[PDB]
Amino acid sequence: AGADEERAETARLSSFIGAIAIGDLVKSTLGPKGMDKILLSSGRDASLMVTNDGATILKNIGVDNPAAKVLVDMSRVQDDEVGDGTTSVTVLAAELLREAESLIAKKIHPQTIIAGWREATKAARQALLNSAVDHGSDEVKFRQDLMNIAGTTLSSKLLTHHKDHFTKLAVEAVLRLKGSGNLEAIHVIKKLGGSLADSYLDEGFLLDKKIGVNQPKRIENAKILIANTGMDAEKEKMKEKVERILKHGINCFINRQLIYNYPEQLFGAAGVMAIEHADFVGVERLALVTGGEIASTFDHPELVKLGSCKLIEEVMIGEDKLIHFSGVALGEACTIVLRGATQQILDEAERSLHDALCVLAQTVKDSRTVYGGGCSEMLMAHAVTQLASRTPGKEAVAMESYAKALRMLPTIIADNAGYDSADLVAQLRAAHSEGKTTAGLDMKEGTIGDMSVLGITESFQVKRQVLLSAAEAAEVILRVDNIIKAAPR
Amino acid sequence: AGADEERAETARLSSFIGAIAIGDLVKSTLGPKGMDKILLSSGRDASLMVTNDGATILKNIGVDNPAAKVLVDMSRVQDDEVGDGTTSVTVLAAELLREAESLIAKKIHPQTIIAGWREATKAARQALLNSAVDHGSDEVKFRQDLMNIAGTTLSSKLLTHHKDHFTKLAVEAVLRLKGSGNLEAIHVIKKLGGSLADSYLDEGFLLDKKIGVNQPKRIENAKILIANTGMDEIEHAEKEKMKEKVERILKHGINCFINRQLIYNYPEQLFGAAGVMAIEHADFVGVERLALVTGGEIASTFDHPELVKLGSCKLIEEVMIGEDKLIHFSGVALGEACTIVLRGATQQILDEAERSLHDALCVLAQTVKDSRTVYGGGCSEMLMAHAVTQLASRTPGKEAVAMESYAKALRMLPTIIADNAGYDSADLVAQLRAAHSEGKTTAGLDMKEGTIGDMSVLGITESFQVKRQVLLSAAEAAEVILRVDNIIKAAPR
Amino acid sequence: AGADEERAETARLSSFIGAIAIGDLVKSTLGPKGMDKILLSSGRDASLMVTNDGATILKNIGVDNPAAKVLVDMSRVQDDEVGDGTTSVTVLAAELLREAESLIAKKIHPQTIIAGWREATKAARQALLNSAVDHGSDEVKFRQDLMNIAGTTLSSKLLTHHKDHFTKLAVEAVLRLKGSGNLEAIHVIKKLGGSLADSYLDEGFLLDKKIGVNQPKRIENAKILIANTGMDEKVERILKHGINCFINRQLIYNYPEQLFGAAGVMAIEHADFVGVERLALVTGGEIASTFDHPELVKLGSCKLIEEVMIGEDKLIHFSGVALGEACTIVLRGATQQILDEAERSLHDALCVLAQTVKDSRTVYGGGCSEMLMAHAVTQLASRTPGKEAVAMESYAKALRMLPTIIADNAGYDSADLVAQLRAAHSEGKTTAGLDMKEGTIGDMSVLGITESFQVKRQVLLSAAEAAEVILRVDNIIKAAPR
Amino acid sequence: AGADEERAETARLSSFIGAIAIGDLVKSTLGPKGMDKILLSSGRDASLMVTNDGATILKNIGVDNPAAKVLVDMSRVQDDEVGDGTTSVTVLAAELLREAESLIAKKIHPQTIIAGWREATKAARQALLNSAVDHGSDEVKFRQDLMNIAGTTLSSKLLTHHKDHFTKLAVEAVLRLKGSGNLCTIVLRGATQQILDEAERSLHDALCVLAQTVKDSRTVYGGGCSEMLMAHAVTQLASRTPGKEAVAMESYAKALRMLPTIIADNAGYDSADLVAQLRAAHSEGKTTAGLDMKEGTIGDMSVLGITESFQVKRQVLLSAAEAAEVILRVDNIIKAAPR
Repeated sequence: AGADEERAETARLSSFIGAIAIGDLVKSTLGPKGMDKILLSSGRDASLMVTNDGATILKNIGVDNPAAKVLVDMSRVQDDEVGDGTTSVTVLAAELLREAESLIAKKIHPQTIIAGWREATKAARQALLNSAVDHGSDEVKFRQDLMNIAGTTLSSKLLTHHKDHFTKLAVEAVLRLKGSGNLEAIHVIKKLGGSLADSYLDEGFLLDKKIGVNQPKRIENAKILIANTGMDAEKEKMKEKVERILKHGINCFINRQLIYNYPEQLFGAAGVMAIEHADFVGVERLALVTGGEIASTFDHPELVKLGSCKLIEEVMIGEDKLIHFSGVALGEACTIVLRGATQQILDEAERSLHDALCVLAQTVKDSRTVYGGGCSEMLMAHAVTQLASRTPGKEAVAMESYAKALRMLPTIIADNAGYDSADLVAQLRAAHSEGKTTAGLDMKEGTIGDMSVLGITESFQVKRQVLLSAAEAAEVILRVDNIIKAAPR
Repeated sequence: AGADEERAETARLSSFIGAIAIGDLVKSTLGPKGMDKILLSSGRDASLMVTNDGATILKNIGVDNPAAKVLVDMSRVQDDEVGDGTTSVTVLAAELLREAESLIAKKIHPQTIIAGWREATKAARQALLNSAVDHGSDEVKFRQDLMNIAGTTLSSKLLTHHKDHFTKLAVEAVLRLKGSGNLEAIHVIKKLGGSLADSYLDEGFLLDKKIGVNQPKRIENAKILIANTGMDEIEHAEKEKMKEKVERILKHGINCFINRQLIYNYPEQLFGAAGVMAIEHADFVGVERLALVTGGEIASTFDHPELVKLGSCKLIEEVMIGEDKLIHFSGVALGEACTIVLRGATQQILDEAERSLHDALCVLAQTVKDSRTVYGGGCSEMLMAHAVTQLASRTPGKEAVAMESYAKALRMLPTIIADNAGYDSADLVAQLRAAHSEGKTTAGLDMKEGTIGDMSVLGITESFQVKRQVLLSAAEAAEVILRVDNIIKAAPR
Repeated sequence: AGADEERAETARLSSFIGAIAIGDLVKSTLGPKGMDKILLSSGRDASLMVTNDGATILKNIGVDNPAAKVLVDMSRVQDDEVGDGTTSVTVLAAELLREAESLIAKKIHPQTIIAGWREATKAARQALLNSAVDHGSDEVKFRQDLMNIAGTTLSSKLLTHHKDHFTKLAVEAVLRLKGSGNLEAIHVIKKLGGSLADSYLDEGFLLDKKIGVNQPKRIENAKILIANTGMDEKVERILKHGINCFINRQLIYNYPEQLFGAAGVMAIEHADFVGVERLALVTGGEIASTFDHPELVKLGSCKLIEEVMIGEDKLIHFSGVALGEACTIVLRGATQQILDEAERSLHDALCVLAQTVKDSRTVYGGGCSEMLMAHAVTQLASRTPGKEAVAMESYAKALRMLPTIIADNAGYDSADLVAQLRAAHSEGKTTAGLDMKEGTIGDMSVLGITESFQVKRQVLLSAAEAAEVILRVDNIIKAAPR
Repeated sequence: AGADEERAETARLSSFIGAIAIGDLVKSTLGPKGMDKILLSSGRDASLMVTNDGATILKNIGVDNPAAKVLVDMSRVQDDEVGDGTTSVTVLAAELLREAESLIAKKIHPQTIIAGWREATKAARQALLNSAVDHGSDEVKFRQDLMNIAGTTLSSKLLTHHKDHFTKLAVEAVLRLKGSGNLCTIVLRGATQQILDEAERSLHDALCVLAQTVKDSRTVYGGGCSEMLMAHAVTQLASRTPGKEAVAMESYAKALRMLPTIIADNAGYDSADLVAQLRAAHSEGKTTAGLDMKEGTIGDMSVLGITESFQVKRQVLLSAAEAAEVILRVDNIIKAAPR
């Protein structure tokens, strides 16, 4: 075992230290004034690596004994099925830990303070609910689809000089997949070969493989075959495969594993295009697209198999050969595909398309967003301060401490702008109090202005996940009983 | 230089340390201000686990060299006879060891001390189950059906602001469950909006699942099918799996199919045309209880229908719950098994109700079996303390010495309840003892008040087994530690 | 390593330390309220072993350089010709050494002090002089066989609620074990089925194995064959012998198995070697080699061998045996922690009872022998010559501690007990002794506690006689390499 | 430590120290009250062993670095022709070394002193005449067959209480051994191993003494009677010889005095009270009178019947001078290159 045993105030402190270290590095990364960062490390890194996105660097390395790594791990789940935009979820969570020093003065027990979280719901819910922020997102929508939040996600990243346009393309992908929950079957690739727009949109799925030097280049009214088992007396295997194949009219074969050489000669003459070691992730997503099939042994063809017969072909779009799957009857799942100029910046586009894709799917379906530039946060602060006075006995302590926390956010945005935040903090406060949700910190202005004109909106999901996760972590470690061994691993 | 052997006083200490280590962690769990805790481990442990229940976490891990794992193992037999109540059995065992420091100055004989346990054989029979306390817990009971023990188990959870009313309902469910076939038949769900009352009772089982958009709205004279295995010549075989399902199905009159896992697409089309309602990926916890409810079935392969399946036949439908529509299973022949649905007042988790469901009836099965109870909130505890003082005096010489020390132990329990409250502990002890001394069994510790109050009004009462089984548990593993005094030799320095 | 060099004062001290260390552990063990203990070691030891019987743990372990193991080794000789009842032999010998401190003060000739050992024969008289005990034990004894001393060995042990019946069974084992066949061939095991009797007695040797489902039910005028080499020609000369049963210690070849069934011969697969070695003594033996082994080279006793269902499982019984030296008992029981401990008691019971029959004498237990013994010896130190007397009087006060230990483990006050105890014994009642349940003094005979006369004789012969050599020795015991 | 190489004053000491170390264990062996002594060893040794006879235990093992094992080896050849009585050859040989402390102060040729051994031949002849020898014997002999010297050999042994009886038994064995043949089976009681075979070698000594008693035709009074008489006469002898002869004469004579002292002490009576009375009776002319240990004084040895074989006394006298003589003449036992 390891047996590192935590005692009262020396338990709370480890959580406290982890939060402060993360906040300074992540703070400069936010929005339009976001910045790239580089890292050099001990062990096997041997050099300085630069990642604009905070989440990618945190998972790669677990530097020291206090455990902040687990808090870090959670952000990815957010990133794959929602996620990023700007990194603020970690920052807000960290700031709530500072107040705990104040809490020892209270000196009862942390759990009584925990009442703040029920009220975190009441104070915050009013805050998200202070309204405007979201235009409404009617459904698909002609121009509100983008030139908003995806563009800002890109803003912290340099590729935005010509990649603002790439971001615009991504919303089209989310609109066609709306309904039945969210994200499944979305993938993106980039091709070396320049164009001003830097992109091509495929109505189907993009795969990078070829059967061999021989085989028909284009297939029509294609049938798709997926096998759980590889192709690998021998002639009898050859004979079974040919007999079943001709009747179906099979135009393409996709198998997720190693493929045997004998069938390959047959596929070329037959007029059937096969793919060696096709990636499973593409196949499962593809299956929703083609209606799928139950993949068994060679008995698999015809009815137990369901293929989509619109158009499959391998297309030279520039340099590297790719295969285009097109014509999804289901309509539920689609891809996108990207082009470039042949630059380091282009590979960065790959980095941010994922960033763009996740935000919009959630933005459209949740039917909510918040005003950026701290508009939502200052307004939230004004509403919460009166709330503490309103609440009774056990209610009126937890909520009050939470309320002053919101004050710091306006201050952080003003400084990164460069203007004096002291003037800024209450000049800002007066505008939110007045009733303009659209008003907030304008970094470009240097004072306060209209956020809505700017076009910065934050996904409603990015804001709820951050606030709930912020202190749940704080309360769990202090409580910890009979800790066992050590190290997250 | 190795051996790992130790001298008289030191040997006693290794056992002594184990009791103190466990007591502080279990300490936070007790009473209304109880806390949830997390653990991390290496070596066939996946991730952090948090267990509200003290017994579950102790069973899973053999943490270190000191002896205490066997002490821990015993609590499970207790969590069979009755259950968790509120964890406290482990705490009492630990305090037994503190006096031992005093015992060095006892100046007589440690083996002689062992005779106290012999005394305890007839002492766990005296103070325990032979004192005053309440007049309650025989079958049914109208006024004291609840407004009792559910509230104390519930006390550890802060939701008790409205939750205590929720706990009131729980015994009505227990009364119907009494009979043959111990326990597993109860399910509960929470809702996102509602009234001051905060909860409703439904005649049948509550579920939030649907086969698909298509299928008949309602079924009568319903037959229920439960399958362990999912629905998920070979090309023809799919047609045949489809054929076996319909052939067996039509003769029975199959009204509803419930499967605990993923369901194959081919059957779905069949069920819609047939007029059969099925549930995809229904969770296991609802299923085991439902089986007890219907009359059971043997869940095997597709042969599962007809005789091997027993199905109740009143009404299965999706219906009326205030804001959310759920599928109601009702009119079951057993009647032993029934459901308290509840609805949510609206606080963050409110998933609390699912945990409280389990809490409500397991304790109660023993309630009919014991025909007896005690008053919770430490009411019994101060009363026993005042009463046990007399008991030590009753037994002469050797017999009294083990018994009086035990009596002062009861004093701490009132204090621990006070401690989680946030009120000053010293004040609490004075006020508490006088009320009990007077002769009023109902009076107890009111934590919100900070003083003593009527326990019955809040509720909190304890089942008779929870109070007789626990002391025996306290005396577990502790006895193996010091009844035998032999650890061997010394080889200088 | 050579011979360890110690002289005068220092040499004596090493002997002195060994006796005190052993006495404290053995002390809690004695009597009805004795204690079970657990020991942990390293190297060739697995985990924890618990033995109520003091002799078993001492034989197993020779932990360190100081002298004591040869003394310990001797107790086994004591067991063969009695040894047990309850452990007490080690305790009395140890207290002998405390007096040696007073010896330096005498400052003359420690060897003349040895003459006190001459007085040891008087001790053999006097220690047991203290009033009459028993006198019959004719041989076999239909009623006087048990229901006294065996129970006492068991009383310390937890199992006594039903065990006392099992102990009773053990005398039967001793009766067949009398004479000089050596102390060998006694086999005991426990079984899962439950009954009030809690045990069974078999006239022969028990083995738990079967050839296979096919084969005859029983054999008569049986011939027994044991082979060293595995089965992995047989029928033609097997028929000649008339072979009724074959026992092999290892894996058995399948082909002969079909043949044995038709012939009418029952064979045993993977028979344990330990059972086999004893069996050879039993049947006159044979010489085991290759398949040439049958006929005259093989000797087989011919009573009858059969397989009998005990009640819960199938067992095979070997009985008769012309030679007669070796016999077996098969035990079974109610199924308790207490049943497992039945193993503890039979080993103890066989030896206690075996000497009960040929000892001719027993003593009153519960400290009765010890208090009275103290009273008689005190008068004599004054009567005997000076220095030998000095050793003799000190020895007398040693007996005092035993009364104190028995009362103390019962939870009653040791001080009060000593005063009242001595007056009873002093008066002249042989029967009166310490009643732990009572907390005072009472009649030992009603309890039924008695001790074998020789258990008492070799606790003191080792303390005495041999102790002539203790001061004499100078350099003691170790190992026995490889 | 740091490489040992001892010379003159401390080199002499190593021979000296070996003799004193051996003497303490063996001294208790002599006289009617003696110590049985048992030894247990490591490496192919199984149990504690008991051997009263000093000579064999020394033969069995070579315990330490100082020289003495070769001296020890020699005592066995003594055993072959006579052997025991009591083990006095090793202690008396060692006895001569204590006096050497006096010699350093003498500071005049230690070597001249050594020549005394040559003159010990004169001392050996002195011992004859002095010895106090009886008549009797009469071949076979109904009552004087034993309860004598064997008893003396065994007096020392603790087991004298029971054993003096079986010492008596051994002369019966010697009576059957007489007649045309020179030098049946007897069973003893003991511990267990090879060391038990020590008894065969150790009791070799008892058989021979008795055998000599039947064909010696001569024996001497036991219980120390022989020793005091010889002592009174030898004092005269130094005075009776020329000064070169006399120095090795007179020193040898006082050695005899210690034997009376050891005999009386083990009895249980004051050691020196006995010395006064003992000398007076021998001086008078009664060869029969000697040390009566149970009495604590002096008495008639003949009534006791205790007698020592003429051969035991004859050979010891010759053997003591020859064994002691070689040690002074020879170096320190080492040198000659390659270690």
